[PDB]
Amino acid sequence: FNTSDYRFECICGELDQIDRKPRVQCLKCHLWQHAKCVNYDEKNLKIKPFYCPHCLVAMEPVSTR
Ligand SMILES: [Zn+2]
Ligand SMILES: [Zn+2]
Repeated sequence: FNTSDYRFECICGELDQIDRKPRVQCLKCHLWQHAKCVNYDEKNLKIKPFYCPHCLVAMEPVSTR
């Protein structure tokens, strides 16, 4: 019974390590994406909250009745 499939990786499918490309660990859905793939940076990763683009859209209302 499929409720939530546990596939979590950055949408480019290259790496996930701040050595090469900075990465945000989207706490809201345990999704490991890149900062420079979600329009974010590692400098404020130290400070501010960080998510994958789908969680932004999901917090926003959907066009339906
Ligand atoms: Zn990426
Ligand atoms: Zn997310």
